[PDB]
Amino acid sequence: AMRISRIILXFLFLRKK
Repeated sequence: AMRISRIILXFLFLRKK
């Protein structure tokens, strides 16, 4: 499902959020 822009989200809830 175009998981290319959900790892930079999949990084967001991972940055500290």
